[PDB]
Amino acid sequence: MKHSLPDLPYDYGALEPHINAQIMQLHHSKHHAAFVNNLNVTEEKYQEALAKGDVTAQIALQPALKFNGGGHINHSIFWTNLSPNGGGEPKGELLEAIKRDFGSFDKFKEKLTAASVGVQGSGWGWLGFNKERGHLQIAACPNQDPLQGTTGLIPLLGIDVWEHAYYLQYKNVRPDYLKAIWNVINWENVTERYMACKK
Amino acid sequence: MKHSLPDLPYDYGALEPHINAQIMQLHHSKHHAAFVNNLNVTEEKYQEALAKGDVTAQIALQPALKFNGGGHINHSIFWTNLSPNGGGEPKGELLEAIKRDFGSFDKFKEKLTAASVGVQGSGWGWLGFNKERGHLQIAACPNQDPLQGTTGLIPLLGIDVWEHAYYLQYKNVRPDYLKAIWNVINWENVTERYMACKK
Ligand SMILES: [Mn+2]
Ligand SMILES: [Mn+2]
Repeated sequence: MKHSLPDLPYDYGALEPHINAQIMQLHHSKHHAAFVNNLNVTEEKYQEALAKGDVTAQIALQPALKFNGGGHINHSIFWTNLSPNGGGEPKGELLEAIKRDFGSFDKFKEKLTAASVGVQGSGWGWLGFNKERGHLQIAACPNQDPLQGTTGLIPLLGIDVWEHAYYLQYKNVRPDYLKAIWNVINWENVTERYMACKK
Repeated sequence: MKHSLPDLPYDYGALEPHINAQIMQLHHSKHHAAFVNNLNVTEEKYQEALAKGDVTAQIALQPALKFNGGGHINHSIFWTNLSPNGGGEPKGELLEAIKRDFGSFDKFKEKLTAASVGVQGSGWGWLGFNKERGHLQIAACPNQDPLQGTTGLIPLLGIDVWEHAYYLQYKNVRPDYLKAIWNVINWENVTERYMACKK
């Protein structure tokens, strides 16, 4: 089983005017592509070190594995969290849970925006599901640290706040990026991930 | 392979009165044993995750691997750094390097003691060799984080400043433990590690 770069499910310009084609092309075809390849390189190095019982080599490889492995996990989710058919508000059981756990959909938006804007440096904001508590939970992660691998929460919706995700279009003004991205959220996909947690 | 607890190179009471037999027996047969057992469990989980390509599981296993893997690496070195015939000062090229890089043996002791006393929480102090710079270097490490795996420095002499290493005998007074341990340093072993660094 070798990881592979997934195709983007839509045209590079499908998210205009909210996210321009230049960002989408660079973010997918350059940034994500590097993560998959570097993840595969690290896994092959780790397999060799593991078979030899070289614990020092295993530990030295952990930063590259989390960085590149998280990069592959996060971006693969991110593309599915967006869609030209997205935007608006969710419906059904997910909307009920958002209202129950955050008060309202608008309050949820404020909390996830605050967590995403609040990331100092590189990282991600996540809406997740806490399996043990059986409810939604917002968390932020640094760099490419993935939500489930580092927190156990199941990712539902991720907002990439790496500068490369918005800088070409919005420059330093990250809040302008957060406003635009709500128009392309694929709530159908987020619902599928949420419903997969409930049985 | 499967990691195994190495035999101690001497009796548990060989370091009296500086480190008592109760500490040595607990530290080796309980603390270190747990690291080996848990390290083997974590390595087996990682092998399974690698074959399935489960990157999330790999990343979730990193804390146990570094903690237990570092514990096995670190403690195995610590036992060899001590000897009932130890103490005093080194000789030959190692003493020359200590004088060159730290000024004198006494100044080296002050610096490594300060770094070891300066550890806030659990961790380790290390004298290492920087291969790229070709000289000695003092560093501190948190928890069981190993020197080479996390810094690239080759370990020469390690001082375990975890509370379990000295609390039974010295209680909260870590400086008394740090002073006593110099009497049992196996400079012969540290010298072997140093010469292994040089061609
Ligand atoms: Mn990105
Ligand atoms: Mn210890």
